[PDB]
Amino acid sequence: ESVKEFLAKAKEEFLKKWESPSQNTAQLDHFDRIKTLGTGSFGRVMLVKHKETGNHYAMKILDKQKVVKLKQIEHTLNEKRILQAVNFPFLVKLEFSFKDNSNLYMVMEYVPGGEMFSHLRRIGRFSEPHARFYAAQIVLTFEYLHSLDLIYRDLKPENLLIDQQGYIQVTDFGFAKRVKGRTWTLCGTPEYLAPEIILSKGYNKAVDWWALGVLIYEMAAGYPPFFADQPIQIYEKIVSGKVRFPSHFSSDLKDLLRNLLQVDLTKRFGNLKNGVNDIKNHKWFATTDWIAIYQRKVEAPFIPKFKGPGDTSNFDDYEEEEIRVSINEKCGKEFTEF
Ligand SMILES: O=[N+]([O-])c1ccc(O)cc1
Repeated sequence: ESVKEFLAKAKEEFLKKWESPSQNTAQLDHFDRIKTLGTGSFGRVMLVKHKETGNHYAMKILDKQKVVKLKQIEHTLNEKRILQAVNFPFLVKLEFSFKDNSNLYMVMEYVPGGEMFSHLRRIGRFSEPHARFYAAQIVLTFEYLHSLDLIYRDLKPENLLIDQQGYIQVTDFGFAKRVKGRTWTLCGTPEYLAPEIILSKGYNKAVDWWALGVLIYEMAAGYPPFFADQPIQIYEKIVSGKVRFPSHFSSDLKDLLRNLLQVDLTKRFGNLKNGVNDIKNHKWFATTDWIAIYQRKVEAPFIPKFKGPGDTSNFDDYEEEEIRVSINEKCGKEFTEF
């Protein structure tokens, strides 16, 4: 009952913000630009500093014209509407959002420890206890999101930041969506796609549990289970129902992964009658104190090295390009709700 009541309150609070989203809560000239932290085909993420408070933030900047071109309008509206409505210890906090003639802006807490991807590639692989510490946080986060009828759809190490306590902050809600029943959009990242996405089915939250299997495998092995030079070859492996496990994997790890990387979505852990509890009660998680993880009382396997809240050392170097704002409004109608 404690979990039922927690999730009922969580959904109540989400729905209130979902139905009445915040809008236009800052503007660009309230911030100083510090550094480009990452780039994409329709936007970038910048470290900025608020000029009055001195607080640092990560600012995601999306070019409205490129969003339309890349057919991401609904996705960008989902992303902001969801992020402004959620509240969970392992989800990045959106502090402000606004738009101007050219761009959409989402201003989030800055996490100087950087992406799990960098740390994983530096160390090679994580031990099972280390992978399990992160996996537990994802399990709780998906239990939260799924209860709110949200599917995340982009789990991968690049979207998981490691904070000053060594805990995960899930960022990048660009593919997240509120879904009752099924959804159909082809999206995600190739190595992490469930078979039913590849096969163009109407799919559900089970795709997030598949992706958790991929992430746990990658954390514990150092590489993902389905790898190839071309996406088409990745997709053939994903749909095949065959995965090879390193000999160093524990038997409990292999068993959990066979049930998450289950090609038949109707047999996949997280999507059965017992829902998330088939995962939480699995032997691989026997040492996990779920409440202690939620309360952030477990000492983390490691804390990233950083010098302070403005340190960018754990992010990489990108060409610094202008943030141009047109004299004329672009795509006003498409982004009215933002
Ligand atoms: O906002 N975002 O989508 C982000 C932010 C930071 C990061 O490292 C990756 C993605």
